[PDB]
Amino acid sequence: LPQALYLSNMRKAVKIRERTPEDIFKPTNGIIHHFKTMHRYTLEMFRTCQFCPQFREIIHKALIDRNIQATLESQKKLNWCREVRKLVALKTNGDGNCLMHATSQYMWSVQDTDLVLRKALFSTLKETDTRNFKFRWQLESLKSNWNDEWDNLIKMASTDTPLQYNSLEEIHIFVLCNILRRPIIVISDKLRSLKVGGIYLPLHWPAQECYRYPIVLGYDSHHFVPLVTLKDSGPEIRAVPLVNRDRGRFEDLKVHFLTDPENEMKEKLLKEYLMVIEIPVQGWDHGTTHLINAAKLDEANLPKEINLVDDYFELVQHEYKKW
Amino acid sequence: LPQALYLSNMRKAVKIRERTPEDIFKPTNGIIHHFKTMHRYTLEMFRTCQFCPQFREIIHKALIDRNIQATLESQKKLNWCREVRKLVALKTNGDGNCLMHATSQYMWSVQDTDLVLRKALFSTLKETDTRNFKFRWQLESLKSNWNDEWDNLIKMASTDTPGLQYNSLEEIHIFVLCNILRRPIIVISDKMLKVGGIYLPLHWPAQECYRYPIVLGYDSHHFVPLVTLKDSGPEIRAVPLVNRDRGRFEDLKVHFLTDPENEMKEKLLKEYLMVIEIPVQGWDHGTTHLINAAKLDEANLPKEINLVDDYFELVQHEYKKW
Ligand SMILES: [Cl-]
Ligand SMILES: [Cl-]
Repeated sequence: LPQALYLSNMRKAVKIRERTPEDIFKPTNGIIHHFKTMHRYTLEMFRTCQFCPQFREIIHKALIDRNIQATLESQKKLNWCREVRKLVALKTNGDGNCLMHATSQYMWSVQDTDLVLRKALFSTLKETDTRNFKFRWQLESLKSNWNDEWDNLIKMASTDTPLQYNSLEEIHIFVLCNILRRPIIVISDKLRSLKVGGIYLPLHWPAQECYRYPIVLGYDSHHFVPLVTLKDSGPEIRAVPLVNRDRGRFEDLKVHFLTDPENEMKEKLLKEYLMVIEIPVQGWDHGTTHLINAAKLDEANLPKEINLVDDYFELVQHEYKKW
Repeated sequence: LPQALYLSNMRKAVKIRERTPEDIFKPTNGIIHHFKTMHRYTLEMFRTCQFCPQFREIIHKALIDRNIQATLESQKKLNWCREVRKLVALKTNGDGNCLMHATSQYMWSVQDTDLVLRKALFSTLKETDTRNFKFRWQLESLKSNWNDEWDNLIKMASTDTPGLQYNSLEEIHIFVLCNILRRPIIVISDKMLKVGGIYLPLHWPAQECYRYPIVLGYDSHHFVPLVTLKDSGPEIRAVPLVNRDRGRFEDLKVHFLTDPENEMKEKLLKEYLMVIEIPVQGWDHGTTHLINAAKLDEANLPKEINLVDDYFELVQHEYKKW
């Protein structure tokens, strides 16, 4: 069995990547460049328990970032609702371009190794009006020399060596979700008893022009990974919680870069860009049940012809029949 | 770029090997088990120039067994003839099953990692009619514990463990293999174990056989396939059936013939191969000689079952991003 996902079909990996820059449309009226179609794809991961412990192991060591998985689970941040389907973290290259690799993988099962997503970000930042972005960024910077700092954030987005690439931060995620026209939700390491995490909405587009399922990422130790839904059926539902447990209460995930009126109508705004559902969960006061908001997650839609996970699964079967 | 060839498309490789066992026809009437269709496939290597030497070096390090290439070239056994196309040696695992690995690669661009060819060979020697084979082997051995000696040759072909993962194979194993494939095998080495030479599927009439050879290279107990380079005309697409030897041309050995077969060697060659008579430079520069050569097949492995075309698409993609 291959030691990583991409090794299962290098040829197909390259075909996928070569579709991506041709799916990009660049407007001429100042409108941000964005994907025409591919932003709607979503990967689901197959179930591995149908095998034997030694086999599980090799599958997990190849595909799964078990360190991040375990850290986020042990904080009750990942996979804490009994109602909902398990999410698993996929390994991702830690080269500085990992926000792009994790995002690329969630949708397309390949990493950003041609820098297509990375270049799209630097492009928007370097070669259009970013006034609104800067404004929303200044607001967030003050909730917790403007020109010097803004120039640096743009420079961070380049494909220049400073780790092969400059790491990226919140505003970069925000710009990226607007290039994809698709929300990104980051589940990050962080106990209140003792900033990257949160919800990024494509607010430069009307919600009707956007894909209404999120890309879900994990973040820990300065490293992004996709958190993709495990295939099952069923009866649990595909959703990601929009709040965290905080001891006896709940703390809403941070919604990034909102302007003041937007923040006033935050719940409404969330309900436009995401498919917001209510989920009963056991209370940690005397309560026993509370309803919390969660977003619906997409069902697997990445056609086999562009799905490395399908090919990976099929290698697994072949190698398992031989036991 | 991929470290080896199979890494180019691991999934396609699995599918290729999956097709192999179901292409084997298994007669009850005692006639040897053979391939219905897949023996007619041939791989070629793609042209590795038009690239710059750091990338040409990347490719050759990845795909070419340069040590064995250099060896067979310096001893003047491989690519000695300036009139025919260059052949290249592809890396092959040396686990003891490399006769099969090399042969499997030549036709299918994959190695015999599922032991389909290995098992077919053993299945022939252990579950069918081996009278005539044992006879030809005796005849050949005496040209220089016969039941026991033959008995271990049958065991060597097994998938048992011997210090490699598998027992090594010999001349008689090659001859049986060519009759399962219904296709000649030609081995180039430094004899020309005297493994070098021509192996014809004499348990079949030539009419029921594919008349293009599988070409292997052999040195240091190691087999590799010797495949043609793709776009290299005007040179002749053929392998010579003789070597230069001390000022003369000497026929490659033809293995396991009976006496009456040997009295008509040239006729047998012309039935099982596509023999052509070609001119080459003599030792006196005032002189040309006619020699026999056997036509080599054209690349016919469809893309859907060709690891080499995927490797090349990878290479192409990488070159533009450089
Ligand atoms: Cl010559
Ligand atoms: Cl000579």
